Amino acid sequence: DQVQDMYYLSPMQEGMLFHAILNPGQSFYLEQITMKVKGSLNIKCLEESMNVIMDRYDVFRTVFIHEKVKRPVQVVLKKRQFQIEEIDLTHLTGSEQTAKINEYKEQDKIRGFDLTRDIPMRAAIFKKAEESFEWVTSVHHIILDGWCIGIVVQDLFKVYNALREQKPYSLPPVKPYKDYIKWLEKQDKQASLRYWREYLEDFEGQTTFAEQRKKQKDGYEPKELLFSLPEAETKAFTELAKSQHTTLSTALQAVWSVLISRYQQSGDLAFGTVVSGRPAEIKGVEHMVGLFINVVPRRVKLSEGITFNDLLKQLQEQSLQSEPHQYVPLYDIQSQADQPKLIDHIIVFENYPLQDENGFDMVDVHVFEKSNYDLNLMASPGDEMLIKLAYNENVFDEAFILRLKSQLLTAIQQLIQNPDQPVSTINI
Repeated sequence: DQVQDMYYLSPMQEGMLFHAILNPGQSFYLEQITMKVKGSLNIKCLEESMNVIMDRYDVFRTVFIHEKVKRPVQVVLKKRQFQIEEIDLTHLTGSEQTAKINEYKEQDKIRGFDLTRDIPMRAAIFKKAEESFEWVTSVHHIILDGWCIGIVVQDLFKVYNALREQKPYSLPPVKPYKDYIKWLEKQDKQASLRYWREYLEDFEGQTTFAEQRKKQKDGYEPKELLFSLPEAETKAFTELAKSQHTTLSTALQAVWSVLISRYQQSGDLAFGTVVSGRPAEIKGVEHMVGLFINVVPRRVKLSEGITFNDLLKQLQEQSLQSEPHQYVPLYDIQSQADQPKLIDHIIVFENYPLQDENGFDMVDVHVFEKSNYDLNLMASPGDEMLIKLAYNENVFDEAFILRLKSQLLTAIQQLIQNPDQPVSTINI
């Protein structure tokens, strides 16, 4: 009587559940969002607003069963009451407060979620002063990928603002995540594996930036280099992508391909790309909340004389052909190449980052996610395109990451100016 529905997991959900169970305490698939709040936040109203969201999106009411079943299932419960943990730190010094919040975050990363019982999202709000809070939200990506949180946040603050202004509100209908599970039933899984097998046919593997990789200190030492593409170049880069009927994300991947081709002295190269995973065939798939995005390999072939606009065309065409097959987990993709480390770095172009009316201001919005690659090129749109190189400094020197920034900037400039010359003529 408490169960609304039950259905199988997507292949990607199944993979996450498998590794989540096998690796407790390691922060797998956990996203931690920290918002510093200055103003008259009403936590009771925020909690009421979040419970409307719980009712709206089935994934928040979902738990998972793996024991004593032939195959894992996800169970949608009819009603789950969400509670924000309120913690009063107003009796502590600023130093004591920061230590308490860091303590919470580190224990929360280790705690993770019991996916057979917990709501796979939690929130704690720390009161530091009268109108001063820190809001830490944790979520598991088996119910909600990182590009979905903006959808939920928009709904959350529409409801909050309506209750604050004491006026009626509505939210538009949304299709249930089960509709995506139903679409997966109609897909030929062996045909999708064959797509990836043929795409990666005869690829010889690649250690990216092999001559720059250190092998000394143990573990991951996370560092980042942030920089912006100047406005004039950003405008021209955007106009170029549009004029070739492609996206900024594809254009950035094309620039990176040129850079990698030089370091690898090769015209056959690969890197990971985060793809949307939302099949256009599915009605209103744009507005669904759940797990969709995936890291898939991009394999780029640079022939003699190939131009930037040629590359844009190559990549844009492959994006379209890959769309029906983006649900295949990378483990299964890379098994079709007999190459467990086919890719070793990724490009992530996030159109609406969380980092980038309510009675309060949000400041220093920060997102934590476990890093799985020693190098990550991350970009987001803006008047100046935002670019971040997030890397493992135990593997790559800061000076090398600074060189990559320099080369990326001059490559973008040169490719904008001569998109119809061979990319081999660019100087890096």
